Amino acid sequence: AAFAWEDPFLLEEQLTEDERMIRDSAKAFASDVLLPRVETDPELFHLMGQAGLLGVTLPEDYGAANASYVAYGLVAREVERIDSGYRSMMSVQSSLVMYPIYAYGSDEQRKKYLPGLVSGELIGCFGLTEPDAGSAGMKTRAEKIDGGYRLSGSKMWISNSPIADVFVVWAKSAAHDNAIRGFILEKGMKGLSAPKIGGKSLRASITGEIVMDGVEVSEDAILPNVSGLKGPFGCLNRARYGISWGVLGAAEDCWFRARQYGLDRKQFNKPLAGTQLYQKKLADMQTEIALGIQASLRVGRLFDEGKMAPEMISIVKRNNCGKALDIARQARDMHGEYHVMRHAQNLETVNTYEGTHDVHALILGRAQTGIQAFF
Amino acid sequence: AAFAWEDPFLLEEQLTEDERMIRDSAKAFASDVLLPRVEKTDPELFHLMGQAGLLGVTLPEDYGAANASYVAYGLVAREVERIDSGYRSMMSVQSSLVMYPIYAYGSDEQRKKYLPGLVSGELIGCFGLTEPMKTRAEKIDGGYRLSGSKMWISNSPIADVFVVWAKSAAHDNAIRGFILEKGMKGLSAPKILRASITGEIVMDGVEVSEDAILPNVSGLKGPFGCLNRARYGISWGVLGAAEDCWFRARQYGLDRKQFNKPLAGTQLYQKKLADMQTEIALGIQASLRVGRLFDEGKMAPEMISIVKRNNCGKALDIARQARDMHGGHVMRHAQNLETVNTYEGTHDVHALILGRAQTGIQAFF
Amino acid sequence: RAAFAWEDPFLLEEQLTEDERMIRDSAKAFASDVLLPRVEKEETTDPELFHLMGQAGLLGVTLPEDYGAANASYVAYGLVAREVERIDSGYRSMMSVQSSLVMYPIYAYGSDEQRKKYLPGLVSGELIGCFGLTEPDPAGMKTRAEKIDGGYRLSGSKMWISNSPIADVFVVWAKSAAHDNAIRGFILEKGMKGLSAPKIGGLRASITGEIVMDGVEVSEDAILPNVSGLKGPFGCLNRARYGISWGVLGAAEDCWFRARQYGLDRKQFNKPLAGTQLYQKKLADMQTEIALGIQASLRVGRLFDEGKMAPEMISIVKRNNCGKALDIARQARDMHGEYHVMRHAQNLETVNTYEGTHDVHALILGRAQTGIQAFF
Amino acid sequence: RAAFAWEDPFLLEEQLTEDERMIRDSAKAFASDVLLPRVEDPELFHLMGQAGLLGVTLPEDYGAANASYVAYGLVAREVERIDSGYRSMMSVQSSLVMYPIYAYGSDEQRKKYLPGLVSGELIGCFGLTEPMKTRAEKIDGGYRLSGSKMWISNSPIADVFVVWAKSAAHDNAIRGFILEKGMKGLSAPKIASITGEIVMDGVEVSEDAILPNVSGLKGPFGCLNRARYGISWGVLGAAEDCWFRARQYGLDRKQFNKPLAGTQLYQKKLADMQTEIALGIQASLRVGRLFDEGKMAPEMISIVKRNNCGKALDIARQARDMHGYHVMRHAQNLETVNTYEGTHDVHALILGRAQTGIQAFF
Repeated sequence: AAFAWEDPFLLEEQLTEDERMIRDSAKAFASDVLLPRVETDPELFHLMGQAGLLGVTLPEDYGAANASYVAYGLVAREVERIDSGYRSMMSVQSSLVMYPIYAYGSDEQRKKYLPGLVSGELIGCFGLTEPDAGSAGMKTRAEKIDGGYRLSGSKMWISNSPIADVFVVWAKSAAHDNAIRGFILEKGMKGLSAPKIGGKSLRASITGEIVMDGVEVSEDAILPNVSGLKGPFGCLNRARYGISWGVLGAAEDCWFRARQYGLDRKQFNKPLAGTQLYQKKLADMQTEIALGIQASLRVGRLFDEGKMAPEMISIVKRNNCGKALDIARQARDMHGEYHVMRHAQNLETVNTYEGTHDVHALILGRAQTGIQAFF
Repeated sequence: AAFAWEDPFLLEEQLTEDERMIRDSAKAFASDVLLPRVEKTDPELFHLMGQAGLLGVTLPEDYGAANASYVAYGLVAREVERIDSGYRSMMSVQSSLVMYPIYAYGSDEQRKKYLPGLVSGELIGCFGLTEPMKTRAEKIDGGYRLSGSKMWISNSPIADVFVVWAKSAAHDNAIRGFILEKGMKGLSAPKILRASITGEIVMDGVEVSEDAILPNVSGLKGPFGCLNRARYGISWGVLGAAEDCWFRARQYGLDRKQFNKPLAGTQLYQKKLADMQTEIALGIQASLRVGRLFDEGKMAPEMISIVKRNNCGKALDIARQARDMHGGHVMRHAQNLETVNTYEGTHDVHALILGRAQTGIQAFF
Repeated sequence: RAAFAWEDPFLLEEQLTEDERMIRDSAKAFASDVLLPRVEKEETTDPELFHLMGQAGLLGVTLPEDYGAANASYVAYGLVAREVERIDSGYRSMMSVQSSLVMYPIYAYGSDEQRKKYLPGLVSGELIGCFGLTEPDPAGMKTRAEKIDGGYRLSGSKMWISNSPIADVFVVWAKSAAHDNAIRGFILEKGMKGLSAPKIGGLRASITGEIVMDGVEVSEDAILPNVSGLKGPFGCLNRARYGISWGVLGAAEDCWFRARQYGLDRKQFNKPLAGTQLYQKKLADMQTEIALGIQASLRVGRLFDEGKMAPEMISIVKRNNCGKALDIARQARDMHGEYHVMRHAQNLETVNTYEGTHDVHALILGRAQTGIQAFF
Repeated sequence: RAAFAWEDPFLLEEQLTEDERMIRDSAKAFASDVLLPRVEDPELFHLMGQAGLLGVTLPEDYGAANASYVAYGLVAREVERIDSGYRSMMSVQSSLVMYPIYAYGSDEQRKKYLPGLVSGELIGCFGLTEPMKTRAEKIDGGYRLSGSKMWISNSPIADVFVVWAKSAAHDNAIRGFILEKGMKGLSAPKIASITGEIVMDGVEVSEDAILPNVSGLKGPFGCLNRARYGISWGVLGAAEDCWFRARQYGLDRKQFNKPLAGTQLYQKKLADMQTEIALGIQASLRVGRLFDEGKMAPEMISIVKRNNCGKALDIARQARDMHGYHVMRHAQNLETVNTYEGTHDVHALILGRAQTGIQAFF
């Protein structure tokens, strides 16, 4: 019976036609547009959007693909296959910016921003973390004023803020009894600045601040349909879901390169991949990627059924980032060449962010036992 | 949203209603019948399993079988090995190594004669392949004469039915399957995990009629199909033992105090619990997918190497980790899984199978 | 090229004194001639084996010749454990208890009267001893010693005590009322009136029990004069753990050698198992980890003799060597895709657990680096 | 009770001689004054040489320190503690160039070349690996060498070239030859150190350019054996640096109002780092002592090179993963170091063959 080593459990037959088509467009884009680059740009967002690869889960009313969370996962996978930096562009734009505008925003808000964000003509950022640390009891405040709000505070380490047109900012809103509310800020607004931050960590990325020096907005700039940490965390959860898929694509790329390198490199008149030690490693890569894909797929399906719980995402994010990083390192060690080293460097960064390996462990730990072990 | 830590990915909602019933049935049996035995080798236990309807669950209702999925076969293995691997081992042999070749490769006569007795558990089978192949079957007037000795055969000393593989001279020395019965002349089966017995199959010119050969299979493909199905069952079964270990380690950690805090309130303990949950959840989705592929008629043996190698390894790691968490049933499971990781076949052999399927080069020698 | 012994990669043999090598050969002869025939035939308590070890001179090797002890180094003590656990952990456990938990405190903390009375019999193995610290509940110890006219009266219950039911000599730790409830050591004997040692319900050559003291009255000379506080018993434990760090290397080596020899004898595809890359890599790890473990235990042994041992050192070798040894026995077990490997592997699981777990020793080391306790 | 130094658990300090401790402290001061500002150049060879850190095991007759192999290791450790590139400079210069000149060379070859290599006024490189095809034809009054070596560390800045070639008339036996920068057929195009080729287009040398006291792979292998030994010591230095950084970082960053290093998970990792580093140090130390006793066997080097490179790389990786600049640098360095001079698996198969008598390479 037929066995596809590159697709052990036949993912291909678990996908809809739309999912396969949308992945194909993602793969063509990655090979034709992303790959030549790897062998930060606002035009690259516009290219991604025009390819229809931004906010794929959003309604056609905004020029989106109206696709499943599974399809979103497939897209991340095809893109991070090229580079995690490119996948990161999509995590921010789609899960951190368009999702909260769509899910928590008004129809006026949906109509103004989403079409521009989907196309990549508008660039967005997500302002939650503040200079203090990872400490949430945030200091950014939104004072109620005649006809709206006045925002004061600083967001720090914000992805794409120095090139953002759209700012989704979380702040304790006076007038909501200090509840955390989401606000949409635009680039030209008075007292709003997004300075870049120094230092070299991923490709195609830029980090900066959001400085709000008494930024005045009307009342329709607040996101009406959400309150509390539930809001930003919903975004983070969806980003992590996409990441759990993306790292599988980079993992695969390392696996395929490790395999091909071992077929191409000869020693004692046989390919390296003709030896047990080498084959054993290829077998472990194949296995872990196959397990990871089935888990993320399952989570995507639950997403679409509306039965996703954030703890599920902790499992696939922690497992897949861990396993993908291990695969990238093993692939690296099997050589001695560049692309495998690049994915590996990327995955070290990816494994760190959006909750560390150990933090997701303790989240799952608390969910099993009812006891928190964070402190 | 609701989260079930014991079923993170909601396996319960991926199963058919038929699958849910058979699992509930398997769960009731393991609890009402198996667990008391282990907590307080038997031909009567076969009859009990058969009477509970848990043997050859994938077989047609024509033989008194459940006519269920390969997924349902896995769920049964999982509920049974949850008590002990020995009880699951009984099923592996009977269902996948004995009933499967008789049904899949056999004639209507052979199906009608043997399967009902095997399904009910009134009849016991064994699988004769491995030797100390040299076993040969000479063509004789009106049938065959079998000579040779099979070794390390599960349940052979208590078996009524013998599925024996032999090079048939009447075919171009090709590997054929033959059904031998306990009362036959040249046939003897000397004895050599819980509820298990191994022995030999000694054939001193055992003469059988022409109706005793399985007509519809030839070559190593025949016995291999049986092993593959047994390995599929095992990949599901070890997850049940894995779960039992995970659940016990969790509960022990809630019950046992150290420094006026439960063990399970500590980071090191929780990380280990998180790993258990993760690997079992990954292993289940994998076995489930392979099971679904079985039913679609799309199983490739290399798929089984993936889930068998992975789930046996990860299940062994979990049982080992759970054992170490009992510092100061888990010992039973942990010891059992060490045996299970070893047989049909080892971790490294399945790795080299996958290695060869990826590269086109065999690395066994 | 230059000579290489795969069986001894770093030439331990040239790091040992002649006396250390002689006592090891002695331990090795005892293990093969007396212990090895036993493991090949289990759940039987046999008090005479203590006498056999003692007569072979393997009990209290670090102790003075005045008691008939070998007056050997702590390195030699380690070598003996290794030669002994190589056969079975239970037999090494006999010596840990007898030498480090019973003879060490009587010798180190006891009077000359106590040294003279108890040590010679314990060295020869005519007396069996046990060590009483742990209670069902070590600072909030409930076992107490009331001051009474002419001595002490001990009452309380010790739990999980090795060899207590076959023991003649009892080293018991208790809160002494007359010493403002400070923890003191007492030597109790088998015949005393309120003393019993019931076996507990449910390793080889090991027997566990309680020490029940129902008002056991002893004279004033039964207390260990030269020690107070937990420093005392903790000092005995540390020496036992040092011995284990060596011992597990013996069981690990036994597994390493059996996995190697099995791979040479068993053929597959008309080639030896040990001719394949995967099998040899496993052999490579065993050799590597055993050789590191030995240099570590040896160094600590040398620091013991210089009087420069610190307990954290022992946490390092005990945790590492128990862990690495268990992994070797497991890998050896799994490579036998049979009886002796399986026996060692089961033993090392228990050994890894007792006398401080892997995680416990990590947090001891963690605390020693950071000054922050992470236990609770 | 007795004192415990978590930074030095088995008291390495008390296992070293006075000379070894002094040479270590001198190496440490050098690395700190000179190397550390750089990580935060042909002249750098001269600086190292003036510090007396090149060819540390060699006789004082060449201006060398005449120290032990333990000291050589200690120096590598202090140097790689800053950066692996700088240790690699010493590995080549000391073990791949000066050693074969000293061990396999004529007295004339020693007197001519060694003082300059010791001082760092001369730079050497080691020519064995190719893209054996390099040959040395017998010619009237000497030899003619033809071929190209690739991935040779420091070849484009080298004054001295130790090249191995199949020498016709020996017959095609591997012999060692000393080549100089100014020579006719010699060119070294480039491809914290620098690699290039050694292109030999019929380079003609006299009969005194051959290393007389060696033949066969024993020659080049003795050199690699010594470099790898140095490496097994050096990576322990990058490893410690990562460990100390991980610890100090865990003490400095608070989370949930407690330092990270106050948690069990963080502490377990520190215990693993501490433990593996202590084991690696005791091993490399034992091997150094065996070198000095003249009892080194190459399989010993396989054990420590493979183990310490593997274990240091894991420590570096774990340290990086714990930083939720210098740790990232070491980690990238150690991955290359674990790759070169024999991979982990090759040393496993080297040890495997020595146990079984069976080769599993093919």
